[PDB]
This record gives sequence, structure tokens and C-alpha cells, in this order.
Amino acid sequence: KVTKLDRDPASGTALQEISFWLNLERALYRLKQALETVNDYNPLMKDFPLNDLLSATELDKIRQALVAIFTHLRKIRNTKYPIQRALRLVEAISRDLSSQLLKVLGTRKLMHVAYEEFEKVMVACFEVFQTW
Repeated sequence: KVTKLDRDPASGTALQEISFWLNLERALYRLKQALETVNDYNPLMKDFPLNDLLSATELDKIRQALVAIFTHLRKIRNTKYPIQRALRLVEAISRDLSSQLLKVLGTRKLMHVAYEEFEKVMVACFEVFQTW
């Protein structure tokens, strides 16, 4: 039941997958193959930094959040995560990065501001895109 539970990575946000792979480990600590799978995958799941992205309001904060996330993606070498699953994770980061972007531009109200301020905020946003 608990040992047979699995989740499609193509759906949901990234935080849902982080919460799944953390609380599955915590419930398994409370069978052998599931244990070694989550023990293999737990170096990725620990201290994952996308709460910085979700808490970011300024574009430079977003940019340092994605470089923190991508530098956290270095640790594939010690785990045996599925590669298509990893692609669905980085697709999920793209998803809530987009969501935070429409949130930020909803605060910014680009059409109701002058040309110059719109220019600096969108070249900052395109710097974020280039960094991505």
C-alpha cells in the first residue's frame, strides 16, 4: 500500500514532488527496495531551494534562485534518478518560474508605466531568461 505508492512526475508543481519524496522518506523511516530507492534519492531532496523562487519578488532574486536551483541539480552523479523524471522536474521549475513571472508582471503593470522603466525591468527579465 504505502510501499507501492507512486506519483506521475509530469503533473503537479515542483513543491508537490519535493513534498512527496520527502514525506515518503519520513513515512518509510516510521519495504527494502522502497527504502533503498528513497535513500538513493534523498541527497537531491534535502534542502531544495525553490522556496527562494516562491518567496522572490524582485527579478535578481529570481535569477539567483534559479542559479541556486541549477547548482543544486549537480548531484545527479550520486543518485540513480530517472532521466525523464528529471526532465519533468526541470519542466516543473519552468512552470512555477513562469507562474512567479506572471505574478511579478501583475505587480509591475507594464502597459500602465512609461517606456524607460518598462525597458529596464524587461531587460532584467530577459537577463533572467538568458541565465535560464
